[PDB]
Amino acid sequence: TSGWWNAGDVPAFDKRQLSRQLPLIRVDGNRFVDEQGNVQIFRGVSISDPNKLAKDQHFNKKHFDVIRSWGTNVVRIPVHPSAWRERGVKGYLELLDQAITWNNELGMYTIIDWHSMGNLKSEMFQNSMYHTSKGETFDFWRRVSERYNGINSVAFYEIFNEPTVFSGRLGIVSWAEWKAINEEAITIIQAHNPNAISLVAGFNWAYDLREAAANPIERNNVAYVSHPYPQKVGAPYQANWERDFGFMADKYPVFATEIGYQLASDKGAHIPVIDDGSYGPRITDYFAKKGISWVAWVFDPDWSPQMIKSWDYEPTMQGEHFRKVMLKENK
Repeated sequence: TSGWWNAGDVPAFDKRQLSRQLPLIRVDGNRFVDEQGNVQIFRGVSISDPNKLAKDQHFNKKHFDVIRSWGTNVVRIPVHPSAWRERGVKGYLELLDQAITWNNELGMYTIIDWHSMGNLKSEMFQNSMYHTSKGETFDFWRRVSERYNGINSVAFYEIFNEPTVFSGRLGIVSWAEWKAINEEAITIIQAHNPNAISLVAGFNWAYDLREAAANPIERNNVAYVSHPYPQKVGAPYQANWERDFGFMADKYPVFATEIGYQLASDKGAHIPVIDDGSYGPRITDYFAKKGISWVAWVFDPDWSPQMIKSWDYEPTMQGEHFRKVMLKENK
């Protein structure tokens, strides 16, 4: 009844709620630019899933006001397919609309993240809450690409959070096969939304871009994603990062849509996200050296790693660092 293959023929988005049109962003070669052709670099945060926020009773304007006050110029919205299903299409878009509305009005760009994890082709996922299908995935991008067409704020469409085969535990898929799937998704998006930028990821949990570099997505307005957590590789960091994903910044824009860190003693700490604290400056500075946009993980006191300690919105260690950089370099 509520699932993706029974449209409750869904009312259009009411754009009377919006007062504000941010500059149109496009991919020119290896960077993002505006109408004037000035380079733009995004530095922001992921919220938790709006579904969680609404239950936690903090799906309100104040929440977004704070995010803005940290100097944030982009907000990533991790739409879990299980939450898409829990609320149903109609009920999820009501949330997603409102989030985008707040983002827009506060002068923040929006990334729409279909937040899955694993091997879509073989339908094997890390965990039930990421479970989806090719059908569902395509349907999602059809609805949102159209719904938010013409809203420059909503610039970035991130196809699939973290692709991985988990060393065979989640089966097999070639980069060639994945390229084909991203190509279809992007054709769908572009057919509904000519101006949409698509964010495409490789394997090892959206870390590798060497396969992508060798056989790139044949579509316009594409940038490539990497999630270089502290412990994805060891020292020497910058050399390793450059080899694995950094070099791709020379050629296409790179949007690191998930980074973060915490101490081992902090809440929910787990590989590959544990660090003494030095990774924060190291990664910020490497990304400055390379012109790479990035999104810190996670404006939530519960999900790990936390950028805030409670709903009093006090920064954690990683919160501190990313805030300082966003305030200095953005707005």
